[PDB]
Amino acid sequence: KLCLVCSDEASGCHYGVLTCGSCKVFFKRAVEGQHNYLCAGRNDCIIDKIRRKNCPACRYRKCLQAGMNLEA
Amino acid sequence: PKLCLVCSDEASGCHYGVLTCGSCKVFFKRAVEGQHNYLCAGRNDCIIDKIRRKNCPACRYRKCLQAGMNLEA
DNA sequence: CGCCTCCGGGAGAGCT
DNA sequence: AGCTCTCCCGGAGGCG
Ligand SMILES: [Zn+2]
Ligand SMILES: [Zn+2]
Ligand SMILES: [Zn+2]
Ligand SMILES: [Zn+2]
Repeated sequence: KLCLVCSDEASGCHYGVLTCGSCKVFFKRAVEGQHNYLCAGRNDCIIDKIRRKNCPACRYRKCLQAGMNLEA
Repeated sequence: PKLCLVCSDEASGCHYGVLTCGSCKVFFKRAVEGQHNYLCAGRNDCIIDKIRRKNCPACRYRKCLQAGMNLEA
C-alpha cells in the first residue's frame, strides 16, 4: 500500500507502477511537454511525503526508475 | 436528496451533462452505442420511475435525450 | 438490467 | 504564472 516513488500511501497502480495520486499526476505532467528540472543537490535527494515537492528532477528520476510509463 | 432528472431515483452525480442516477447513466450509454431501436407499447408518454423505467426503454431514452444527455458532454 | 472495482484524467483551488 | 494534489466523472472489464 506504499508508493514506490515517495513511500506515501499508494492509491493503486498508475502508469504501470504502485504509486500515490500525487506521484501519478506529477508523472503525467512531467512526462509531457518541456521542463528544465535541475537538481540542487547531488541527484540523490530524499523523496518522501515531506520533501517530494523540493526536487522534481529527483522525483522524476525515481518515477522512471520505478518503471512509470505513458503506454501503461 | 438530489433526484435523477429522468426517473426520479436518487441521483449519483452529473452524468453525460445531466443530474441522473447510476442506472440511467448506464442505460443511456448502452442505448446510444447499441444504436438501439425501442418501441413504446403505449403512446410515447410513459411514466418513467424507479420500477417503471425498465418497462419502456423508448420513453426512458427519449427523456434522457430531452433532458440534454450526451456522451460527449 | 443494475451494479462493481480499477485507473485515466479534467477542473480548480490553493499554494509558492 | 507554475505547480501541487484531491474532487469528480469518464471507459473497460466484469459480475449476479
Ligand atoms: Zn508518491
Ligand atoms: Zn535532487
Ligand atoms: Zn434515473
Ligand atoms: Zn413508452
